[PDB]
Amino acid sequence: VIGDFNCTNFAINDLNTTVISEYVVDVSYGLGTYYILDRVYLNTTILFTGYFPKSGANFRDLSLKGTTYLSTLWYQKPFLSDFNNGIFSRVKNTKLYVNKTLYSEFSTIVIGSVFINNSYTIVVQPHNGVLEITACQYTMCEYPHTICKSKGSSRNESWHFDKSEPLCLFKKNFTYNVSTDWLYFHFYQERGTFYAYYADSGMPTTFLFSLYLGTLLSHYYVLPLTCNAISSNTDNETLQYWVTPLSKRQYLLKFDNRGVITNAVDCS
Ligand SMILES: *[C@@H]1O[C@H](CO)[C@@H](O[C@@H]2O[C@H](CO)[C@@H](O[C@@H]3O[C@H](CO[C@H]4O[C@H](CO)[C@@H](O)[C@H](O)[C@@H]4O)[C@@H](O)[C@H](O[C@H]4O[C@H](CO)[C@@H](O)[C@H](O)[C@@H]4O)[C@@H]3O)[C@H](O)[C@H]2NC(C)=O)[C@H](O)[C@H]1NC(C)=O
Ligand SMILES: CC(=O)N[C@H]1[C@H]([C@H](O)[C@H](O)COC(C)=O)O[C@@](O[C@H](CO)[C@@H](O)[C@@H]2O[C@@](O)(C(=O)O)C[C@H](O)[C@H]2NC(C)=O)(C(=O)O)C[C@@H]1O
Ligand SMILES: *[C@@H]1O[C@H](CO)[C@@H](O[C@@H]2O[C@H](CO)[C@@H](O)[C@H](O)[C@H]2NC(C)=O)[C@H](O)[C@H]1NC(C)=O
Ligand SMILES: *[C@@H]1O[C@H](CO)[C@@H](O)[C@H](O)[C@H]1NC(C)=O
Ligand SMILES: *[C@@H]1O[C@H](CO)[C@@H](O)[C@H](O)[C@H]1NC(C)=O
Ligand SMILES: *[C@@H]1O[C@H](CO)[C@@H](O)[C@H](O)[C@H]1NC(C)=O
Ligand SMILES: *[C@@H]1O[C@H](CO)[C@@H](O)[C@H](O)[C@H]1NC(C)=O
Ligand SMILES: *[C@@H]1O[C@H](CO)[C@@H](O)[C@H](O)[C@H]1NC(C)=O
Ligand SMILES: *[C@@H]1O[C@H](CO)[C@@H](O)[C@H](O)[C@H]1NC(C)=O
Repeated sequence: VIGDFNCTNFAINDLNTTVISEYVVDVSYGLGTYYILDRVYLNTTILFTGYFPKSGANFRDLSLKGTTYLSTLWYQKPFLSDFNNGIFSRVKNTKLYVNKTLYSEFSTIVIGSVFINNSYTIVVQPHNGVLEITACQYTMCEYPHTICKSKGSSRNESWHFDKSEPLCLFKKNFTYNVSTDWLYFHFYQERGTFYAYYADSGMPTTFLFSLYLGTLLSHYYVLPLTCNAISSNTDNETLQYWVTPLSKRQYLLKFDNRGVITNAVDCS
């Protein structure tokens, strides 16, 4: 389980519906890199040491789409994952339509340790072009999940159950371009401080925020999303949430004559 609060018992079973899909990391076009601090470099190559993917390691697609039932197996290893230094995410923006109006959906991610309400859990969740980010003492459910707020779902939303507002270290919103096909994120920790970088356009990410926690983060998990759409019998749309572990590595980076990172090489 995630957390330990019994939020609901509606439509739960133990069915093995899944295999973790895999894809190979290739940083040759700047995927997995980030812009360095407040610096700018022009028409040049730099050797830089940072939190980067291993080139030629795998991405895992951790996204899960449900309709009514939730499998208990979705809330265990290999999905519940060790955080270590951090993770890089490549996220498909699942652009849906209702009455020819566009809506953006993708999987919420949570990062934490015990997920009990005596500890801080980070949550990153989209709301159709608003990205909501929080770090609070949430009472996480045993079986957390989200919903398609656009197309609807056969079940109500529940990933935490706090009746009063929980204590929070952080709460902010960031906009993202709902028209783009891919969002990239780095999440990592150093000396008890969490760091987040993202991009919605291009591949190299840029700094969103950092947050002192003091405690080591140990686990992350990508929430199942429940929807009456997003399947081969209604629209052939799909969720994807690819992740791969970060580590301290040396990269060659190439910056063009307008300061964009166009290419990179992992030096091992
Ligand atoms: C921070 O997070 C913790 C969990 O990590 C929360 O603690 C849990 O809080 C809930 C809600 O108060 C507790 O659930 C209630 O426990 C009562 C006692 O359980 C014993 O008795 C029942 C029989 O009544 C046995 O089956 C059980 O094995 C235990 O021996 C129950 O009496 C309550 O049941 C009643 O309410 C539910 C509500 O849905 C009804 O469905 C039932 O029919 C019944 O009317 C209820 O189950 C839970 O025990 C707490 N867990 C722990 C480990 O402490 C904190 O509440 C949370 N803090 C904040 C501020 O939110
Ligand atoms: C994580 C995962 O495996 N995700 C897949 C999902 C699950 O395996 C399934 O939910 C598990 O179920 C458990 C745990 O019991 O199956 C999906 O495909 C279904 C068929 O497998 C889909 O076509 C549904 O078929 C129905 O016959 C039915 O009820 O399953 C009628 C329903 O209206 C229709 N859903 C719609 C309209 O989206 C789905 O979506 O749910 C595609 C998802 O990628
Ligand atoms: C951040 O974005 C969220 C999601 O849009 C905002 O939350 C909504 O706020 C309105 C007005 O208070 C409520 O009616 C809704 O119920 C809220 N939830 C949702 C899911 O829409 C939030 O107000 C924004 N700002 C901050 C500081 O969090
Ligand atoms: C969860 O809560 C419901 C309602 O109280 C109860 O029927 C069910 O047996 C509970 N399950 C567990 C594992 O506590
Ligand atoms: C689920 O099915 C996959 C693919 O067949 C298999 O690799 C895996 O061991 C199964 N897991 C469980 C829990 O049965
Ligand atoms: C970029 O660098 C190359 C190699 O030194 C040079 O040939 C080219 O003229 C430079 N262009 C600009 C606009 O700096
Ligand atoms: C969803 O919420 C509504 C309103 O409280 C309730 O009538 C319905 O039974 C709930 N369904 C589930 C599966 O939680
Ligand atoms: C949003 O994304 C689309 C597709 O990449 C792009 O054409 C458009 O110019 C972007 N708009 C803004 C305001 O970023
Ligand atoms: C999904 O794509 C397949 C292959 O083209 C097709 O057979 C199927 O009818 C499509 N379903 C929908 C809802 O478009």
